Amino acid sequence: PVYMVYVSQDRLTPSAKHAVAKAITDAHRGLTGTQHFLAQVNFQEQPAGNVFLGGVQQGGDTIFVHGLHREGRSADLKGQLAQRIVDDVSVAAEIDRKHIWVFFGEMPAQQMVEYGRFLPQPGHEGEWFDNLSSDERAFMETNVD
Amino acid sequence: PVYMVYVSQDRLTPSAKHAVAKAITDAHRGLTGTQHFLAQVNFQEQPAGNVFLGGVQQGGDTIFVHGLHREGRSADLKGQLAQRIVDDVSVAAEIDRKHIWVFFGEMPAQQMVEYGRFLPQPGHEGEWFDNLSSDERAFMETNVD
Amino acid sequence: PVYMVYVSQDRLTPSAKHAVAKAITDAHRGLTGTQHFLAQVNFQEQPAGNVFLGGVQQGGDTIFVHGLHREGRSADLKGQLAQRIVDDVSVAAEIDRKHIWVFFGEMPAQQMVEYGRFLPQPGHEGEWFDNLSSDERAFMETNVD
Repeated sequence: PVYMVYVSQDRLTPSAKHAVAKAITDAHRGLTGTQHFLAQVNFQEQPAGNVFLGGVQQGGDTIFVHGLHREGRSADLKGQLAQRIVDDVSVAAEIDRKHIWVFFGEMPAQQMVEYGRFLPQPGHEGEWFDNLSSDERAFMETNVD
Repeated sequence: PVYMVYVSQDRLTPSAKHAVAKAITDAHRGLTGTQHFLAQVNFQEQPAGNVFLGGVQQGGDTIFVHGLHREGRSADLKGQLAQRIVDDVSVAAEIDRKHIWVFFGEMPAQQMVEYGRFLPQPGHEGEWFDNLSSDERAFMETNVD
Repeated sequence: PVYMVYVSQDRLTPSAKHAVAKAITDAHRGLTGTQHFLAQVNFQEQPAGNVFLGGVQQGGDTIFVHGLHREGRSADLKGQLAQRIVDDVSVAAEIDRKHIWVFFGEMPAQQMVEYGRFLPQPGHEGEWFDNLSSDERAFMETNVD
């Protein structure tokens, strides 16, 4: 999956960024079974004051998580993943839950590419990884914390 | 909902940003009944020359709106909404309608979380808002303009 | 279509941005028939180390391409399109494919707006251009490379 995380510039230190990204990555892995290295967290930082709620300009506490996933998972599983991302990002950023928005969008895996390769269906991460070439597997393995 | 608003850096002044956020939030609340405080506008500024049309680099005047909605509204409604957003953003930004692009994407409300809570179906935000923790109503109420 | 391209600041020179936008645009045109000037490439830059893969901060190499299309094309065509953007962006940015990620999302054309007009269905672009005003046609014609 890709998680776009929109935050206010300098609201998260490098450490907080690391922690929030490990929080989402672990949640995704623990609930879906997708390998760690298939989960991308991409921080989009903007100047604080670039976020309006009901027209009211915000300080710098709002986090928006747009998660882009393969289709095929249940409403239930996705609900549990969204709630775990709320809880865990709240703890990682030290930001109260009222500031956290999370949207999940899904697409057919056949129109989804990661590391230059088309993704498999959600059950099939193991076979797929096993059939990649050697150097591709090697590159992927180093993106695990 | 969330409206991602991609603009060139230093194209919209803070007052023009406020104006545009208003125009959008007004459009959404007017045409859907969704309470003012559930609509985020999130400005994403890039340096001019980061937008290409047909391979031709642009100046600083393109505006692209990406609206992220709950599923369940009619296409007639959605067309009316996209048209009003074009009109009112064109006026509030003093930008010609030929520079404005607007895409709506939709998701099940069961996988959309705002203020740390799961969103209702599009007609039912009243009873959703009533049944909430007193402090959550209190915070939500402040983000209205 | 709108292709959102998430890259790191300093990664692509101006000349490389041009070459990448050109390759994406020529791929979309050559495989779907949509006129050049309808294709937007929007580069979003963030400082290096904003991307995490599997919880491990990356340098500045990864390229994420989020293409927003209208519905109604085959999975065969979308697979060819994604693979060709991978190949032509890898060549044009002189980046290895293992850094390239590509997601296609689709929406009904009735909720999509380019140059302030509503898009047609994917093969009716000719009649659609032939019912636009003179000045709109001229403005769109200047966006061809």
